[PDB]
Amino acid sequence: RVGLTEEQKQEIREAFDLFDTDGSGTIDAKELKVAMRALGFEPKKEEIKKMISEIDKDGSGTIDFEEFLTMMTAKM
Repeated sequence: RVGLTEEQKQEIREAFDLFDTDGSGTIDAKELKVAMRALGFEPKKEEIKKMISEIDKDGSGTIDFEEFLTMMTAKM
């Protein structure tokens, strides 16, 4: 079923915090690339850029918790 129960939201928050290794408050594009490598992805510049742009409503090169949460809500 599509949905984020509190437990999933907690997991997403923990993951977010971890991926924000810098502790910037936002995951930098590079940290997101590292995260995607941790997720076992194969980055491709154009796809990465476009996906990042879609998620990056406001975070301007970084991804805020809410933006990351939105991504996670969409992708699961």
